[PDB]
Amino acid sequence: IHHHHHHMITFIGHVSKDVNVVDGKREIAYGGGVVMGAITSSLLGVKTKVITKCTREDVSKFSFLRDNGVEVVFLKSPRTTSIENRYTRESFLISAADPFTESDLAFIEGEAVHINPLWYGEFPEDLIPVLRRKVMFLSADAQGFVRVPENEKLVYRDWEMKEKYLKYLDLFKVDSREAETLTGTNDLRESCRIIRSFGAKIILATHASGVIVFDGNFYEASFRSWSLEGRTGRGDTCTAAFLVGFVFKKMSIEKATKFAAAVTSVKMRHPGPLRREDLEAIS
Repeated sequence: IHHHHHHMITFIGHVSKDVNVVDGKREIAYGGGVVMGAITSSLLGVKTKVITKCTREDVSKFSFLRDNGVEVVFLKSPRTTSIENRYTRESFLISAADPFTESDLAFIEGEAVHINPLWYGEFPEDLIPVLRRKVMFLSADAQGFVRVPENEKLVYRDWEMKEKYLKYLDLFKVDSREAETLTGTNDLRESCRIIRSFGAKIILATHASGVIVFDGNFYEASFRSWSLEGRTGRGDTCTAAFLVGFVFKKMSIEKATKFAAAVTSVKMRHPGPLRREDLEAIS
């Protein structure tokens, strides 16, 4: 049964009960960055596994993954992560599932692993070198290292030990807010230069209209959505599509960048994750 499939990806991250509150009204969604990413890679034709944590009670509320062929390991936790977005936007970590540990890493499978955390502390930075030993292609999302809970409010703080750990990642993903926090500039291109100087050999940077990938040179592609509703999940969709194109389909870095943008645009035509009905529109 296990470790017969190198041609696969594992995402590690907490699923989440997300609560959006817009001028009074509460709206509950089940997701967390891993859900969006894993559905994307699966639908794109890469066998996908997720390692997450939540309560036993909440397992069924995240059945969408398994109802789509994604293998999920729901590790035990007395709490489920829950984030309240109060809308400029403030986010609050109402509840936090337990952090990942070294023994949780035993469940990884495949040639690639994406560290996809929601808050700083979820995936301890000292597990990065450990995971590096086990996996051929290792990527992470900056959100897990710069979004720090301070009395439940999630605030952007620099990743103090970034220069110790960035060298162990084949790819590091940042959005616009995270990039300035790490670099001190809003020039996203210069942020890529700086972050590369801290040790990241490939950087994928998303902004509101597109993606910029940097390996010493820049590769850019734009994307579009139909409506506001379509934009949520943009970053995770783009990251996963890039990993599929680059690692699994063996596209050049340029073609993978364009592929990632195209996948993100087709998904942004509607709310929620990429659908089977969308795949036709990618090319």
